[PDB]
Order: sequence, then structure tokens, then C-alpha cells
Amino acid sequence: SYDFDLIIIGGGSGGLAAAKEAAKFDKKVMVLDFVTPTPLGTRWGLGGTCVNVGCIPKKLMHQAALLGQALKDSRNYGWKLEDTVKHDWEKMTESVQNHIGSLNWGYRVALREKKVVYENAYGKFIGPHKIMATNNKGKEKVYSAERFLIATGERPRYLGIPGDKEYCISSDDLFSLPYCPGKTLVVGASYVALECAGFLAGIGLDVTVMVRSILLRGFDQDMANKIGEHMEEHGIKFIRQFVPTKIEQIEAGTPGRLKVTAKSTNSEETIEDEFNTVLLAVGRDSCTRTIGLETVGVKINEKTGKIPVTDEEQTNVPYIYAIGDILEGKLELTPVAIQAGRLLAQRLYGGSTVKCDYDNVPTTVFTPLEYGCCGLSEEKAVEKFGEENIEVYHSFFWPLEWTVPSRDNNKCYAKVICNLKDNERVVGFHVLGPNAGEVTQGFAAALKCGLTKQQLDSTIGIHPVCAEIFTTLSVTKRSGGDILQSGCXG
Amino acid sequence: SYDFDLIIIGGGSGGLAAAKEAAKFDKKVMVLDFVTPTPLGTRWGLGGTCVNVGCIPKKLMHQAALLGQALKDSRNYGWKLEDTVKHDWEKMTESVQNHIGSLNWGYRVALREKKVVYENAYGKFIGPHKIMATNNKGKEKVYSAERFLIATGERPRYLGIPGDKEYCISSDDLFSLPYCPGKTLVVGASYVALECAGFLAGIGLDVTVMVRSILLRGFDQDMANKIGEHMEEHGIKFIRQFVPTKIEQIEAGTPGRLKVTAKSTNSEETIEDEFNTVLLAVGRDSCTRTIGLETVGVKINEKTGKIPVTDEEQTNVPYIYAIGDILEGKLELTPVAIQAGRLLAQRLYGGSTVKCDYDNVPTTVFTPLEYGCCGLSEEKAVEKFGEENIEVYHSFFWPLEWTVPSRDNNKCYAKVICNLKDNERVVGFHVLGPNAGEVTQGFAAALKCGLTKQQLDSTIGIHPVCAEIFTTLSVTKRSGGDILQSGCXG
Ligand SMILES: Cc1cc2nc3c(=O)[nH]c(=O)nc-3n(C[C@H](O)[C@H](O)[C@H](O)COP(=O)(O)OP(=O)(O)OC[C@H]3O[C@@H](n4cnc5c(N)ncnc54)[C@H](O)[C@@H]3O)c2cc1C
Ligand SMILES: Cc1cc2nc3c(=O)[nH]c(=O)nc-3n(C[C@H](O)[C@H](O)[C@H](O)COP(=O)(O)OP(=O)(O)OC[C@H]3O[C@@H](n4cnc5c(N)ncnc54)[C@H](O)[C@@H]3O)c2cc1C
Repeated sequence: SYDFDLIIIGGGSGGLAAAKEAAKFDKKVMVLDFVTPTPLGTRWGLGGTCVNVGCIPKKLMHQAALLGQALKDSRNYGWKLEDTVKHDWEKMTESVQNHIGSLNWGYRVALREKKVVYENAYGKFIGPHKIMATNNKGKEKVYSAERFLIATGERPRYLGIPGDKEYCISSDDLFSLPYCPGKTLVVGASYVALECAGFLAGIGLDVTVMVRSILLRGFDQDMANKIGEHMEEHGIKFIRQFVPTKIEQIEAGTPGRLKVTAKSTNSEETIEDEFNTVLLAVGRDSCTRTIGLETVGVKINEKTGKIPVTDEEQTNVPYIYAIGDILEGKLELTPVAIQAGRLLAQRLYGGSTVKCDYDNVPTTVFTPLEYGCCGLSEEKAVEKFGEENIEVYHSFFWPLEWTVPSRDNNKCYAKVICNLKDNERVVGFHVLGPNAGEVTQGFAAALKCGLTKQQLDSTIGIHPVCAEIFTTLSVTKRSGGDILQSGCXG
Repeated sequence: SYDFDLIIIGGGSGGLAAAKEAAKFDKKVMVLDFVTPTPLGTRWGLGGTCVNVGCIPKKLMHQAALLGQALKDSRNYGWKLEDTVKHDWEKMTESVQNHIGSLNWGYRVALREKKVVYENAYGKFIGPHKIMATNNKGKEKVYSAERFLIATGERPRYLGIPGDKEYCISSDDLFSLPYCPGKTLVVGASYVALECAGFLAGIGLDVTVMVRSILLRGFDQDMANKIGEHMEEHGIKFIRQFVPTKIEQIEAGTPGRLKVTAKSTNSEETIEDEFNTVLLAVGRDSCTRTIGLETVGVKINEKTGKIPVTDEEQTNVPYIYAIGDILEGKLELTPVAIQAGRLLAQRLYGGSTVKCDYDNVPTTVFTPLEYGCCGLSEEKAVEKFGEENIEVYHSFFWPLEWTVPSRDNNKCYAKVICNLKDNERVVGFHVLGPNAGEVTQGFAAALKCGLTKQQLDSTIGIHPVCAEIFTTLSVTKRSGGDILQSGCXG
């Protein structure tokens, strides 16, 4: 009877994963994907946040900043480089957009080969088992399905303040900005703000981060503070405990000139400065309010906008599932959405019973000095297991590659958190250093096997590689021992 | 009736570890370390092979090569770099030697602080519990100890051929070469040869590798071949199944000109070419023949020169121990020698029972495209567990960072080897790609916890990071499925 076995609302990370996997079982599948424009009119193609305005262009721009560092390092390794290489914003974003565009077309082609109907249209439920697809020109069409997957992700939140929508940009706009941002104010202090401030400084821009309260709420606060200090020592300026109150345009331009006014968080003080660009990185809102959930009876958390879901990704309505960023109490990460989507299609059409495991999922912040972790933060381990049952082994280290450029000794830092009640099970893993992500992935695998501290110590390091530090952590926070190099021992 | 509790012969990786650890227990310790010069008169300072003529300078030169690549990549990411950056050998080796020099002094200081007597002198046993230290000027002194640790390492092997000692250089000489090597022949095909051929090409030299038989004997042969093909594609020329027969000098110089003659391995064919530098990387010999082992009754394997040892690093003579490269049937790696040395001191003076675990020790080859691995090679897993009990999951991948420079798709490769008789225990782990070492270290930890294929698949990747490929290997070699990108799916 129904038009499709499965209609997927949203063609991002989770959505496309679910589609590609469901297509393996010869089912009629349709992906609806539509990108509503930013307040400034920015649009993009198929593939979701990660592909167009997230991980992909972010890491590419991170890379652009790393390369700036590599240019300086090269002098000391014998490359006869002149004194300063200038960076060119427009050339960079052109390359980035070029890659993105080929991902856009890669997916469009992938869907076609897998025989998945792709409809570039906004999905909205109209009643049980029925959905309306409104296309770009306003034309509607109604479709029915046996099952639905909500995979609509989130969008950047604005402040409630005068001028923010008309003058500020968000990450959605940053990655295809047609001109160089110039002097920038980044408002916010989580992974988006820090990563962006990070690479904008790295390519040579004057950058300021305005912080409401703490850096990286949710992450290990000592790690967060170390990332903060590093950014401060390498250019990025920080304004602590201030929130903007208005953004007014002094001059239009590409970039123009903007006057930002901010109020203290605890006092009455006021500050003004002017910038070329104000980037808002102050959280994201779930796209669940305008997809007609009332008409099919799907319950969402009204305050947060997230969708509560069974451990099988089922909503309260038996035939409607949800995946990715919109899920209540989950994690907002591409590979999680992809795994969730893939395993869902497996359970539905492949007779699998494998659920998606959301415990100890590794993450990485691509701040100038990268931060990789997995498991519990120190504070959370203490909360969960009790202060005197936790042992923290830690150490600084110095990447061999930095010795010859002769920079940044005792900045990189590694800690493992152990549960003394459980054979010193490693319940948290943290690294601050180059290629933090590469380092962390493997250790996340070991956490899944219940790695103990004596198993860790019995693993031999690879030399000379930063990651080897973890096989030799012998100094505890409790012992109070010194952990500075150099060091230079055996 | 002892001067010292422990005399360590050799102040390398293992020796210095054992010394630093033994010193924790307030024992009288002496390190003897002397560097006998290369045939060309090269020597160096405290620290052993790894510090002076191995891991450290090798990685630093590898880094010089990667930075060459980074200069090229930077153009696409918007850095207005001109067309060619020349490299300067003398400036590079100055920086490298500088760092090495500070490690030399670092250790010399570390030993002094730890109250370890350091004697820059050649050790030679003269009789039970007695050793002779011959210093640089030929002055002898006799010392006694309750225990001795032999930690003397190895030295480059030469060929049995005319001109090799007088005209060729080895790794011992390479890292402090006072002039640029120019057009180079590397003889040999294991980790030393390929690593060196690698970075010499990377800094812009004309490089030829001459191979006797196969590449990287002992490592997974398919991995070896891939490394080989990559090197061929990126400059390095290979001469297959040839062995040099003589090296004659055409002209002295810095570099001079050398005429190398080589004979086919299976036919009668002869080839001549001329080079600026011939680098011999054809194995190393244990320094165990000239340390007076006869006089104390220590048994060595006569053919190989290695010392057989109990699982506690004890020789047949109860009071004499051996560590590091000289050990029979072990592995010749810095962190192994360090661990062995550190744990030995723990057993002897710390009442520990923890032995050094030599199974599944991760290694990395720093060829231009790095190769990391841990556990068994495919062929060894088949030999050990039987062909139809092995499942190999594998995939090519394309580092996000390479997409914008737009190079080298489908070169990086990952595979895991699983035992079907043992819940698909991952028994071998192989990766070819950037930061291979960083990726591998963590997975080596997981192998110590008996990581299974399903545990692997339940671990969520970090996006976008190369290492994440391992969380999603779904195509087996047995299935015959295609594994080429791009691809681009969900
Ligand atoms: C700046 C930034 C950096 C990030 N860095 C990382 C990182 O390094 N690593 C990582 O793992 N994650 C990162 N993330 C998070 C990651 O991108 C998201 O968690 C992931 O893309 C979520 O996937 P999803 O399928 O839930 O939503 P999305 O991928 O956003 O998919 C949503 C799709 O549905 C469309 N849509 C919405 N409503 C409708 C509708 N009604 N009808 C039709 N289509 C609709 C949207 O336009 C979008 O295409 C980053 C995010 C940002 C913003
Ligand atoms: C080019 C090259 C690259 C390498 N790359 C890596 C790598 O990336 N990773 C890795 O883990 N390993 C690498 N290795 C191997 C590693 O460096 C060695 O395994 C390690 O140094 C061995 O430690 P050791 O303490 O056994 O011997 P060594 O470190 O060599 O110590 C031996 C010391 O004893 C001295 N000595 C010898 N005889 C006497 C005597 N009779 N009296 C006094 N002193 C004496 C020697 O001069 C030397 O200083 C590399 C080796 C080479 C040659």
C-alpha cells in the first residue's frame, strides 16, 4: 500500500547512513533533504552539517593553520624560506568549497546508484504515515511510508540581541565567506568557538574570544584551561565574563566595520570595541519544531527541542525513529549518527540485534593544540567513584618534531584516570598534543575492552611517537611529584 | 669486596634506563659507555644508538621531508608560496646535531643528579666479577661489581667487498654528514634503507635503492610491497635483485664521485653507475665479541652474536644480565630495551616480579608513507592458525588533509587480521598512512586486552581522523569485494 518502506527526513550524516544501509535490502527508500538558508542567505548542497558547514571544512581550515606552523618550522629543518608568507582567504575557501562540492555530488550519485529516491525538499508530517515535501519553489507533494526516520540535525543559535542576525555570522556562514573576515570577535567558548578562533588566528588574523563563564563546559576543566592558556600564549585574546548586548554596523563592506558592546557577567561594567567580523558560536537548536510532529503524536522535550528515544532509536510513536544530533541525552557527533543510522537499518531489515553503544565515545577538539579524550573527565570520575578511589597518572611531553623548531616545551600533556576499586580500570583518557585524534582512536578501542593500568604499562611504546607517553605514566597527581621535562632519564 | 652493586656496560637506551631505575634504590651504580668510531672516524656522545644515530635523528630528518610535502600542500590551502623552496643539508644537520648534543648533556647531567658514576670508557670483562675500563687515551682501570648488565647494542654491518669501508657510509655517518650526500645509492631493503631512501628523496635528492631480494623481510609482504610501490611513484628508483661487488672512488670530494659495480642475483649480468654517496644499510652486528665474555663464562650464539637469556634477562652466569638489541630471539627496539632495563632494576632491587612482555610489540617504519603494525603479519597468522581460520578485513582510505592538495587517493591502506576460532580475536593490525605510529600505539594497547572484531566495530570512530577507518572495516579479502574509494556512501 504505502509509497515507501522508509522515508528519511534529513540527508545529513545519520540520514544518508541509514539510507545507504537500508538500500542494501532492496526496500523503497526516499531521502528528503532541504537546507533552509542562514539569515544572510547562505545555502549548500546535499550531505548535512558535517560535510558543508562542520567537520570537513573545519578540519580543512585547521589544516590551513597547521600548514602556517609548518612553514615556520621548516626553516630550522633546512628549508630556505623567506621571512613571511602571506595567506589568501579567498584561495583557501575556494579549495574548501571545491572539495565540499564534490562531496555534495558524490552523495547525490551514491544515492542514485543505490536506487534511493532523493528529493530536495523540506519534509513536514501532516498525519499518521503521511508527510509533505515542500520544494524550493513552494510546490508540495504528499508521500506515505511504513516507517520514518527523523534525522534533521540542528542549526546555530543566535543571541536575543539587536543586530546579531543582520550583522553577525555563524559557522554556517564562515566556511563559504566570500571575503576575508579581518579583525574578528568570536562569541562563545565551546568546541566551535575555540576551533574557529584557533584557525582564524593560525592564518594570521587578529582574533578575540568573548567568554560568558568557563571554557568548554562539559569537558575536563583542567584540560580546558590548558587549551585556553595555549591559545592566549599564541595570539588569541580572551575577554572573560562578558556577554555582548548589541552589535551595530559602523560601515558596510566586505568586511565592513562593526561596533560591539558588552556587559560584565557579575558587575555593571561596559566595554566597546570594533571588529570586522563577529562570529557567533553559542550553541545549536534542534530542527524539530517545524516538521509537524504534533500531527503524528511524536513527543519531544519542549524546553530543549530534543527527541527522547528508546535504546533502539524509536520515538514514542512505534513507526517513527530518530537519529543524530536531535536525540535527547546522546552525543552530537558524526560517527555516532552514522553508526546509529547504519545499525538501525540493520535491525529493521537485516534481522540484527546489535544496538548502538554510546558509552566511552572518543571526541577531539581541533584547537590549535589538539585535544583528544575518551571516558570520564577527572571531576566526573571523582563524582562517580569517589575521590580517594581515583588515581590520576599524568605527564607533560615534548613532540620530537618541535625540538628542532625549538618551541613549546612542556605544553603537551597526557593523563589517564584509574579506578582503584576495579584493578585500576582506565575510566578516562586525555591528551593534549599534535594529532590528538589519531592518538585517541586506538585507546578508545582499548577502553571498550576494559583496559587496566597494568595492561597499559605492559604495552610497549612505539619510539619516537607522542602516543608512547601513555605506556609510561608513572607519576600520580596524588604523589605530588614533579612532571616537567627535560627529562632525559633512561 | 665490591666497588659497585651494578656495573652497566653500554650507556644506550637500555643501559641508561636500568641505571636511572637502579639509582632509585640507593645502590652504587656505574655506567660504562664508549663509542668506538666508524671506519671514517665518526663518533658521538652519551645516549646510545637511538639518541645519536637512530630514532631521534632519523625521525627529525623524516620530519624535514614531511615539511617539504607540507610546503607543497600549503599552496592549495591559500598560502601564497612561490614555486620552489630549496633545501639546505648543512642547516638541517646543524639543528639535528644541536638537539642530539643537548640530549648527550641531558643524560650526562641526569646521571650525575641520580648519583650514578659515569665513566666514558670501553668495558671488557677480565674475570669473575671484574671488569676493565679502557678509556679514550688507553688508560685502564679495574672495577668489581656484585652484578653486571650487558647493554652494548649493535653496529652497522659492512659487505665483504672492496671499497665499502673506505668509501661508503652507514647510518652511523649519515646523521652528522658534514656535506650534502648528493646523488645516492642506498644498499639494503629493510627499515633503515627505506626510511633513509625516503627522507633523502623527500629533501630533493636523486635516490636509488638496490635490493638483494624482497623488501622488509619479516614484515607483512603485501604491506612491504605497497610501501615499495609508493616510493617508486614518488621519486625513489629501485634496482631489483642486484648486490654490489665493488665500490671505487672516481674523485675525492665533499661529496666525491663513486663508481658502483653490481651483479645480478640469479643471472650473470653486470651493471655500473656512478653516485655521490653510497649508504650501506645491510644489517647490524652485536657488540659481544670483544667484551671478554670468555673470561666470565657467558654463552653467546656463535653464529649470530646474540646472547641467549632467561625470561628475566639473566645469562647462563647468574650475576650477569643482558638487555636490548643483543638479546637472542627478541626485538631490537628502543622502548623494549628501556622496559627490559627498567623492569630488571625493579626485580633486582625493588622486589617486583613483573617480567617484560615481548608479545605484540608495536613497531613503525617511517617510510615516506608511514607504516604501523602490531601483532602478526597476514602470512604468519595463516601459518599459525590455518588459512581458513583467518579473516582479513581491509580498506583503502584518503586522509582528509590530502583532498585539497588533491593528491594520493587510494594509497593509504588499513587491515586487521582476525582469528575465526577465537571470537575473531584481532591478532594482527596494519596501517599505511600519515601518523601510522600515533594510530598504532593505542591499538597495541587494545591487543593486550584481547580486542575482538566485534569490540572493534562497537567502538565509535573520531571524525575526521584517519584512524577511524579501523572502526568500520566491513569488506573481507575472502569476500573479494572492491575496496577502492571515492566513495563517499553514508
Ligand atoms: C562547526 C562544526 C564543527 C563540527 N565538528 C565535528 C567534528 O569534528 N567531528 C564530529 O564528529 N562532529 C562534528 N560536528 C557535529 C556534526 O557535524 C553533527 O553532529 C552531525 O553532522 C550530525 O548529523 P545529523 O545527521 O544528526 O544532522 P545533519 O548532518 O545536520 O543533517 C541534517 C540535515 O537535514 C536537513 N533538514 C533539516 N530539516 C529538514 C526537513 N524538515 N526536511 C528536509 N531536510 C531537513 C538539514 O538541512 C541537514 O542537511 C561539528 C558541527 C559543527 C557545526
Ligand atoms: C638508523 C636506525 C633507526 C632506528 N629507528 C628506531 C625507531 O624508530 N624506533 C625504535 O624503537 N628503535 C629504532 N632503532 C633501533 C634502536 O635505536 C636500538 O634498538 C636501541 O638503541 C638499542 O638499545 P640498546 O641500549 O640495546 O643499545 P644502544 O642504544 O646502541 O647502546 C649501546 C651503547 O653501548 C656502547 N658500548 C658498546 N660496547 C661497549 C663497551 N664494551 N663498553 C662501553 N660501552 C660500550 C655503544 O657505543 C652504545 O653507546 C633504530 C636504529 C637505527 C640504527
